[PDB]
Amino acid sequence: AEYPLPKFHFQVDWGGSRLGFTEVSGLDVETEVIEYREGNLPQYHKLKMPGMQKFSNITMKRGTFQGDNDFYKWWNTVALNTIERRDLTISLLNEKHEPVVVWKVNRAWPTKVQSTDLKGDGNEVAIESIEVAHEGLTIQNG
Amino acid sequence: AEYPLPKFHFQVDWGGSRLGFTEVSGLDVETEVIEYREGNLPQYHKLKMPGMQKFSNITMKRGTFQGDNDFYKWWNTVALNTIERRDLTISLLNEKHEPVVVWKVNRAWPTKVQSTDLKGDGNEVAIESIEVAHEGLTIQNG
Repeated sequence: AEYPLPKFHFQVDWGGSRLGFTEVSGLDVETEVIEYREGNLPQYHKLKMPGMQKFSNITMKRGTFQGDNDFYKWWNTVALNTIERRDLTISLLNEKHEPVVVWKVNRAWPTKVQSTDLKGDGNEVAIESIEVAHEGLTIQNG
Repeated sequence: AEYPLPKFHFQVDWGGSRLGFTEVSGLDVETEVIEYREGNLPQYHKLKMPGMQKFSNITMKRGTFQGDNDFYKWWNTVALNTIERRDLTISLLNEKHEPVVVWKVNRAWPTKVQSTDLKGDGNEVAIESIEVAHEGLTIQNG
């Protein structure tokens, strides 16, 4: 309550079987600026007012396990213009595992899935990524 | 020699005070073609010979200054079918501030004057234009 929070203890509800994600990025909101000026205004710069909103895609990365094929499962539910949409919840936890900051996403479906690359000299774990589109985002703190 | 001349150092004598313009275009001469063929000619295309002459109107553009109302002054000297006609001289200058190519224009009077347009978002100088009719043109080089 008095200390600033760290950024390494979180969880994601995505209607998937397993949990334990490595990276989650892309949480933004924006509004466009509209500008205006008429000829007789004594200042020689413009006036500004709000416009339309814009939201970003969300990226998630996790490690690969035997028997788990969930990213592909969700991506592959796509017909011509129909797909299975889900509600997404992201929460940041503190030392006593209590949800402190919550991000609520609306109508999210997977737009991209990327698998790992194979290197004969690579001493690292295999990681996979998913990219998701949505129609809304909301922040709740305290 | 082996090098030609550039196109950005010139002057205009027109009867007004200022002697600097930003654009001068319209310097042309032409003759019509007359065609002829009789029935028994062994070639099946026509013969060509010179006809009447034709000259073009001349356009000049310059920037706007406080206190200078000369284009309008010249245009506004028009009675029913009488107007003040002037001799026009255009010269392309050299390094020694002298003339190399001279265009002499005979019996010129202004047929059109256009002022600038006003834009609340325009970051440019205001420019005005004049269009002139004449009864002759002559070129002198060297």
